[PDB]
Amino acid sequence: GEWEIIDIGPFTQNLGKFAVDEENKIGQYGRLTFNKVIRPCMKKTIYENEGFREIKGYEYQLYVRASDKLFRADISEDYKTRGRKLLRFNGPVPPP
Amino acid sequence: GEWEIIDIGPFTQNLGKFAVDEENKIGQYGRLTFNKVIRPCMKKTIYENEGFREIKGYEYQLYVRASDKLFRADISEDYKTRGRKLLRFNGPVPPP
Repeated sequence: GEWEIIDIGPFTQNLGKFAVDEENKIGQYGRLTFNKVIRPCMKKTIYENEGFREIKGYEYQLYVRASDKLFRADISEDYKTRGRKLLRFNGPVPPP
Repeated sequence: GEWEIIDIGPFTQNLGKFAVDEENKIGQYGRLTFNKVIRPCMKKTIYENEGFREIKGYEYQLYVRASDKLFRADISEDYKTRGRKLLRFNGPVPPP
């Protein structure tokens, strides 16, 4: 459904932490140290159905600084169970 | 560095066409046929000096359907000259 830019407050930073933690479990970029999530941060709201406002979940697209390098991460969250998954983690990328 | 999501009106579509035209000149992605720019479309305002008012130009991050595949393209536009450049182009990427 809809997209919006969100600020980089505690909630967002904690999404970055989730992303680094999970990537660290995967191990493709070594041992990473979360530094910071930077602007911009995009949120997509995913609705359960056309015609209705029930929210199925969200996707977040982040730029996350870890171990002095900048990466892109995409994170899904289920509205109901609050489960999050790391959909993509890529970099180093150039600064936005 | 300041961001906003913009709609995919004729202006934006024309940016898509420019991206495909330019990529076609470059030839690193084959011979492409522009179809459509889809949501979401992010516009960055680029200031001459960060924290200060004067606008140097803009950057547009697009999702562009060409030849039935989806690519990511970033386009800069200079505020004073209106010159545009294709900063990058890649894909195929999964739908946002």
